[PDB]
Amino acid sequence: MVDLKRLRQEPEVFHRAIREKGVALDLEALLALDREVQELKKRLQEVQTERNQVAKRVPKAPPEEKEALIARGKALGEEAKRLEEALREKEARLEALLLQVPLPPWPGAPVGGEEANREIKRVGGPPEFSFPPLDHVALMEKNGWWEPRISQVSGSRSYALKGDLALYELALLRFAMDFMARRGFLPMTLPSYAREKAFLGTGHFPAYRDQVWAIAETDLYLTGTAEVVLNALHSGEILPYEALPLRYAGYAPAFRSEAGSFGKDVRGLMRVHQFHKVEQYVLTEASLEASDRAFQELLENAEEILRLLELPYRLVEVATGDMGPGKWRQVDIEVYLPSEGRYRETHSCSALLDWQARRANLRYRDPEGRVRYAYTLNNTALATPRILAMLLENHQLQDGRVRVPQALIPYMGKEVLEPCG
Amino acid sequence: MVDLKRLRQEPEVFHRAIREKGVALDLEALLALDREVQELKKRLQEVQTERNQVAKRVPKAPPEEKEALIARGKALGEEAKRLEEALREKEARLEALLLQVPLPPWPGAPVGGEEANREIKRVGGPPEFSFPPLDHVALMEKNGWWEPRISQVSGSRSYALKGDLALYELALLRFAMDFMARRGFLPMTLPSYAREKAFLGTGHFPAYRDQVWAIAETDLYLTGTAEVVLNALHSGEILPYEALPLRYAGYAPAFRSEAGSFGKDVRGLMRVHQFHKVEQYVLTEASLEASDRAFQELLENAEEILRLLELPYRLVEVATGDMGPGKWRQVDIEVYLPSEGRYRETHSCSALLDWQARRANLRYRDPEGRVRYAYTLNNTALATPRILAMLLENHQLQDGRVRVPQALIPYMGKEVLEPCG
Ligand SMILES: Nc1ncnc2c1ncn2[C@@H]1O[C@H](COS(=O)(=O)NC(=O)[C@@H](N)CO)[C@@H](O)[C@H]1O
Ligand SMILES: Nc1ncnc2c1ncn2[C@@H]1O[C@H](COS(=O)(=O)NC(=O)[C@@H](N)CO)[C@@H](O)[C@H]1O
Repeated sequence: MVDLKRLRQEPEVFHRAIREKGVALDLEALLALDREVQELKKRLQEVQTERNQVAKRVPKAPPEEKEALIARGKALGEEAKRLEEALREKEARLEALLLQVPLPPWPGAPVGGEEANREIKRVGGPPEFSFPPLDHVALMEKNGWWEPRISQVSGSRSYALKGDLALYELALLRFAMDFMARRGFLPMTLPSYAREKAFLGTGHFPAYRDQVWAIAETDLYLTGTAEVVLNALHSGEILPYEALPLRYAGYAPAFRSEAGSFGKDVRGLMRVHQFHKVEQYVLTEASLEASDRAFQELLENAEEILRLLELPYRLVEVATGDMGPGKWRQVDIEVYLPSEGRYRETHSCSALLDWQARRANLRYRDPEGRVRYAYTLNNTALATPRILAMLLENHQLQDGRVRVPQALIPYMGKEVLEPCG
Repeated sequence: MVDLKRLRQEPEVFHRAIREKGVALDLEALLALDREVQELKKRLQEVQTERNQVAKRVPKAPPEEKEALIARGKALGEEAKRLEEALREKEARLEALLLQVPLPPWPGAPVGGEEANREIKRVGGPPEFSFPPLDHVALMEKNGWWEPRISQVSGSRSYALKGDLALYELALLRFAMDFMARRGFLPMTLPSYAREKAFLGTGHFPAYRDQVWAIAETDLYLTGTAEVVLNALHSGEILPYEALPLRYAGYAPAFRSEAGSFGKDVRGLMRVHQFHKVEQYVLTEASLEASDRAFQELLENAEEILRLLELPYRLVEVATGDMGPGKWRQVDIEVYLPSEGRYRETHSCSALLDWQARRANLRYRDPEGRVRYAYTLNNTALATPRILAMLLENHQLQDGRVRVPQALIPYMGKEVLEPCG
């Protein structure tokens, strides 16, 4: 959500956002429809005043003249029903269109689709294997670490892990959550469903509605990221200045319908329907200097998890057509997957300024007693099972066993993942 | 699913069992529909036999006799068509009826509903406090360990834990997976959605269908327990005798509609729509002595976990009208909750002999090379957040802080949970 007053005063800035982000919206028709609504509310306020005027006259009206006044009263009341009616269906179409207006991207964002994305930094490299390396699925097959029968129970894009890799999945999630807690974020374990309002608040609805699974015969929806719950905890509340920045590390199960991903990562642990994710969410004051200081620590937090995980990664500056309607800036962290000879993303770091605060109604009292929309940001801390694909392949040993990074040894009790047999 | 040969060789026991378990089944009509389907099958075989000969003989039949056989074959033709439509309708009504036939309760189960459940024994004493104990919602409110705002995001029967209590939830789930993997059970991390076929296999469908949330626009349902996935894994395989008993400890988010008396003791951590559960599942050979050894193992395991968690508990033998249509036996383990002055359910141990093996089609090759339906059992290992309600009330200290049991201090990193603020 955008300030309708800057939309009215500077629609060109918003037309470049629509153009460069590829949003299918006609701003001129939005602004025309907005004028029409404001016209109908003037003429409806006028008929509402006129109606009350005639009504006031009726207590003082003698019979030959109060007969006239009810004739006038009923016609005024009838034009008021048409204006109320036409207004209600035009304001509703305006609401819908405003929910599609994108935030302008930052001035250094690459312009174009995914192909304009630009590697910013690379830390670490592909391992040099003395032996022929297996991919994560053959390493799972070989050591008995996943259960392919899950596919007949739950359908495709499903996984079930076994033995030491079942335990490593849980060890990694507790590790992420403990790392976030010693970095000052408040740990929260959360549900994975929410009402519509929370989806609207983050911007997952309307644009990404097809990516969300509804729970049938309820008004609940399964969340694709704990960002949907963490951002709605404070709707309609005015936070005190001194509470800022709010920094939440929330864990929840995540469900994605993966509509449109035809034949895309149908293979192992990369693109499943349900996974676990620890999320980093920051709500801060409305200054770019506080958004940028929070974006930088969100990124360093995820670079640090990856360095402790001993994984090779690169950061990528995300282009305007690929960051999504509400983003000011987005940087993805990608880890090297050997079996694909390429980097695959594990983390997306976004700064959304006040586009979600205006939708979800997040506000605070600033140092001068003024009330403002806060700025929000979020980044992945660690999502399983997809990092297990990069950890297996980069840490495989010649015998097909896998070593666990030094930081995860306290969490596993062992230095090597063992075949389940 | 019961054995139809035993159903009609022993109707008196299934009639007793339909009465003692409060099942709404007219056994007399089921048994009649069964005689009908079986007589239609024999008859359509006798007309198919005779139909075949009439058809073969009419090319060789002399005039007067060619006409008698044509007429008889025509008569057998119409009859066969009528026997086929009746068999198809009758068989479908009979499969829907067989799915509701209950297993006989074991002879020592109290007869009656919930009221007749008997305490077998209680281990451990109720805590003695040097102060007036707070209840677990007060301890959470005082220490800042949960987030009440989650009700606006997600609705009622939601919980969001914060700070040390969020981390204690993850620690309890990891400790129960490690305890189970140390007791010889295979660790698995599982999905929470499955196809219809898996719910019919456990018995959750048709009888408990209202207790299950469905994912709209899909053929999938959220599982109320990992038992639905773990029981459906080996459908259609014939397990080698030597793989037995299969011991699986599976972890998955569990989702429950709870559309069974909303308003039943709900506020706090006791009945929520989404929780986490580690499950003990055993598939063993079709011997009562194998079921009974597995049942005692499953119970000793949850007892040992509650001993490690330093919690007072009692065992309850469940009555025939409270155990559900598929159980042979059911023993609840209940932990003392000081603020209610009573024990509340934490673990539910079931033996279902082959009632689930026949619906899910679970078979093994017995040591004489005969293929048999196996027997299945299951018991909770640890479910959260309900165990946190008893742990906070029982382990509270004078200042409103909660200590950590000696066995969980390694999982927690500290001997006492601290306020978040
Ligand atoms: N279907 C999927 N299967 C497995 N992991 C996935 C899937 N979709 C997303 N993820 C993981 O979750 C991470 C974040 O997802 S995201 O859409 O890109 N970003 C968000 O949801 C933001 N809240 C940042 O966390 C991805 O980097 C990836 O690691
Ligand atoms: N809605 C709920 N909220 C919280 N915990 C629940 C809920 N429903 C069930 N439980 C927990 O899960 C445990 C087992 O649930 S059960 O229906 O009795 N039995 C099963 O599911 C069996 N599969 C054994 O686990 C309960 O003992 C309780 O600890």
